[PDB]
Amino acid sequence: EYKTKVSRNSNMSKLQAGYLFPEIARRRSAHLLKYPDAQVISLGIGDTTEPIPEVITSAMAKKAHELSTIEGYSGYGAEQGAKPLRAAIAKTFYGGLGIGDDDVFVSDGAKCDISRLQVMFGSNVTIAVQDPSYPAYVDSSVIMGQTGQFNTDVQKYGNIEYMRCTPENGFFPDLSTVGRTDIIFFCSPNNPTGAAATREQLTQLVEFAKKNGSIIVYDSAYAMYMSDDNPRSIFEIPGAEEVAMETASFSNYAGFTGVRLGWTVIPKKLLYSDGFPVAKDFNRIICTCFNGASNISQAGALACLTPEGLEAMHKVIGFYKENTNIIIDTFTSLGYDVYGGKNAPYVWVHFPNQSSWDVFAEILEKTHVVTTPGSGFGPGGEGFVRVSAFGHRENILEACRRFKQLYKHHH
Amino acid sequence: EYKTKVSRNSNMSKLQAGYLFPEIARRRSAHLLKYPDAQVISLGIGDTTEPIPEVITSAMAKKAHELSTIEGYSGYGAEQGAKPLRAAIAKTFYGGLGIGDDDVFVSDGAKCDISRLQVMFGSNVTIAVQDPSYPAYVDSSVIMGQTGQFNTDVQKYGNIEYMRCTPENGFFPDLSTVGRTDIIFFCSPNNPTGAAATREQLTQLVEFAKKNGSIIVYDSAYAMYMSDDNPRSIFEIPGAEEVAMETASFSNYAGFTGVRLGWTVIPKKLLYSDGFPVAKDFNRIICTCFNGASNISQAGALACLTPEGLEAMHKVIGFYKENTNIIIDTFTSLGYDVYGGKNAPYVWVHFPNQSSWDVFAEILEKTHVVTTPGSGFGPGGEGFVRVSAFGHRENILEACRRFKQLYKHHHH
Ligand SMILES: Cc1ncc(COP(=O)(O)O)c(C=O)c1O
Ligand SMILES: Cc1ncc(COP(=O)(O)O)c(C=O)c1O
Repeated sequence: EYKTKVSRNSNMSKLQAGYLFPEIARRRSAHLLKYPDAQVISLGIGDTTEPIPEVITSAMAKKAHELSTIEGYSGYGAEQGAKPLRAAIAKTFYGGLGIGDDDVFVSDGAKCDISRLQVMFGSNVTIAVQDPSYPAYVDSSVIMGQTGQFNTDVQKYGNIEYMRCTPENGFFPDLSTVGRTDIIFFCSPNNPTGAAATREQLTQLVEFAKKNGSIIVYDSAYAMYMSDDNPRSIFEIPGAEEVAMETASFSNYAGFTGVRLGWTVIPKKLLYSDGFPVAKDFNRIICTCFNGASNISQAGALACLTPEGLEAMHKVIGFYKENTNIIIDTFTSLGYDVYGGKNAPYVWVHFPNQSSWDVFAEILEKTHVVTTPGSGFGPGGEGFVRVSAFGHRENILEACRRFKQLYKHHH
Repeated sequence: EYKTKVSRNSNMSKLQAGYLFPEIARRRSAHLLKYPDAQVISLGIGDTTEPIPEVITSAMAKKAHELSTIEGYSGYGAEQGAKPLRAAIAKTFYGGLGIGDDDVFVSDGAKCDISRLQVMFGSNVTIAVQDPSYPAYVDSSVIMGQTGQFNTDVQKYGNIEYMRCTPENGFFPDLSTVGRTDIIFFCSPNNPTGAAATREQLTQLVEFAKKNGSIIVYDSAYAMYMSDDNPRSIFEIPGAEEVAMETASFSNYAGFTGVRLGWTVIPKKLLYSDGFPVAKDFNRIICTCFNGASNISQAGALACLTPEGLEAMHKVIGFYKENTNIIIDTFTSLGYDVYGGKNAPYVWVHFPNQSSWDVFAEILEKTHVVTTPGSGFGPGGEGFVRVSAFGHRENILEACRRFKQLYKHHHH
C-alpha cells in the first residue's frame, strides 16, 4: 500500500485509548449484537431524554421560517454571538457580578469551548485537574502537547497535576499538596462526583490561583442543579475576575445536547504575565477558528432566558432531580456508599474490590443497563461507577428495579 | 493591576494583525461616521443575501417541532453526523468515486473543519497554500505553531510555501518550482481568484503530492458554481484517495452561512508515514473537541439532498451566477482585466501599479461600496481587488452603476 511521508502528530499517539463516551457506545452496540432483543436502558453518557419545552422549540421554528423571507433572512452572525443573547446571558446568570455583554462568547457547546480555549492557551502551559473529572480536560491537554506519555503504573499522563478528591476530603483537594500550574480546570458541581464547592472552598481556590498566578477554567454546566446554598458562578468570589473564566451550556438545562448552544465568560481583568488581556486572544481564536453558533440555536437560547423559558427549564431540571433521588434511594437501600445526587443529576457509587470496567460489563451483561466506569474520569475514579439520572420516569424505575433484583441477596 | 504568571501563547503573538474580515468591518464603521447618510453596499465578505428555500426551512421547522414530542426528541448525535446525512452526502457528491458513508464527517462549517484538521496535523507539519488564498489556512497554521515569524519585507510567515497563482500562469502554481511540504491546502474554484483547476492540473497536483508524500486538503466550497467542464471533487483524479481529503459546506449553496453545516471526506487509503490512517485521528479529534453539528441544521442539510432541495439550490446558485455576470460585464466594459466570475460568485479585478488597500479605500470613499483588498489573501493578491456577487439584484445593479461613474475616465 501507498503511505504518505507526513509524520503522524505525536500528540495523537500519546492518547491511551479512544474517547470515553464513544467506547461506551461501542460496548452498548456489541451487547445489542449479542442480544438483539435486549431492552437496554442507557444511563452511561449523560444524554437528556425529555422533550424540549414548546416555548423554546416554537422560537426555533419561527426563526427557521423567517429565514425563508426577505426581511427575516440573516447570513453570517458575529462569531461572538448575537448581542441580545450575550446581554441575556450576562444579566440572567451574572447580574451584579460585574460581567458585561462583551465578556460573553456564545458557542456551539462547552465541549467545543474547552478545546478552543486549549488552542488559545497553546502547547507551553501546564494544567491541573480534579481527580476524578470530565475526560475532555485531560484529553484536550494531551492533544495540544501540554503533557508527557501515559504512565500505566499510576494511570496518569505525565506533566498533569491531578488534584486528589475523595469521599474523605468531601471531594475537594488539599490545596497545600497541589503543585503550581498555569491552568486549573475546576468543575462545580463536579462531574462525576456531584460535589459542589462551598463559598469557603471557592475562596480558597481563588486565593490559591492568585498566589500561584494561575488561570482557573470554571465549568458550571450543572450549576442550575444546585440544591445546597453554594455559589453557582466563580465570579461570586471577589477577586475571581483577576484569575478565572467560566464555561457553561444549555445542554443539561433545556435538553440542548443535540441543538448545540453554550457560552464562555472571560472578564476584563484576566491578563497574561505581559499584561495582554486573555479575552482578546480568545476573540482572535473564535474569529479565525469558528463561524458562530447556529442562528436557530441562538434563537432557542434567547427564548430560554425569558420568564416562560426559565419556568420551563426549571421544570425539566426538577424532573431529573426527582429521578436522581429514586436512584440514590435504590443504591442506599442496597447498602452501597453513594455520593453526589444532591447538586447534580447523577450519582457516584462505590464498588470496593472490583475494577469499574468489570462492574460496568457485569451490570450491562446482567441487567442491560449502561453506566459509566469511574476510571474513565481518571485514576481517582477507579472502583466507582457513575449512574446518570437522565431518562424517562418508567425507565429510571425499571433500571432501579433491575439493580435491586440483581444486588438484593448479595449486598 | 494584577496579572497572572501565565505566558501568552507565543503563536498568538506571531499574528500580524486581526483577522481580515473584522478589519474591513472596522473601516466600514469609520466610513459611516464620516458619511452618516451613505447608502453602503457590501460586496466584501462573501455573505449570502437571499432567503433560504422554503423546502429547506420547512424541514428545519419540522425538526424543531419534533423536538417537543416524546417520539421526535433526540439528544446527543454521533459527532460524525447522522448516518442518513452522511449517506446522502456520499452518494450525491461522490457517487462512483469510491467514498463510503463512514468516510464523511458532518461539521458546523468548513471554517471550523480547517482549524480542527490543523489541531489534528499538529505543530510539526509544514504547509503550502495558493498565493493568494483564503486567509484561514495561513492564520490557523500560525496559531498551531507550524510557522516562523512574519517577514514584512516579503509579507510572508516563515516556513509556509506560498504557491504564486497569477494571470501569467493561469492562476495555477508552477509545481516544478514549489518546495516539498507536508500539507497542501488547495481551493478550487479558488477564493479569491475564482480560478477552477482543470482535470489536467489536478492530475499534476495529485502526481506532485504522491511524489512528495504530501496530503492535499481540497476545499470545494464553491464547486457547485462550476460552469466549465472541470472536476468538482479531487476524488475524480485516480490516486487522489492515497493523498487527498476534501472539505466543503452548504453555506454558499443554500444560504447556510448562519445555519452552520459542512462536511469533510477522508478516504480509507490516506495514511501517515507509519501506516496509521489519517481518518482515525480526525475521528478522535471530532469525538473529543466537538459534539456534532446542530440536529436542526442536519435536518436542513438532509432536505437539500433531495430532488426538491437540489432544484432549489440550483436556483439560488443561478441567481448569484447572474449577479456575477453583471459585475464581469461592468468591469470588462470599463477596460479592466477581470478574472474569475465564470466558475465562482466573485470576480478578481486587476488594479496594477496600486496597492490593493488603497484601491479598497478609494472605492469605499467615493462609491460607498465595500470590496476586499487582494493583499488580505496574501502577498500574491497585491494589485487585485476581490468583488463579491452575493447581493440583492438591485444592490448589484446600483453598485455597478457607481463603479461605472467612478472609473469611466480610466480607459477609452
Ligand atoms: C462536566 C461537563 N463539561 C462539559 C460538557 C460539554 O457540554 P456541551 O453539551 O455543551 O458540549 C459536559 C456535558 O454536558 C459535561 O458534563
Ligand atoms: C474558500 C472558503 N473556504 C472555507 C469557507 C468557510 O465556510 P463555512 O464555515 O461558512 O462553512 C469559506 C467561506 O464560505 C470559503 O470562502
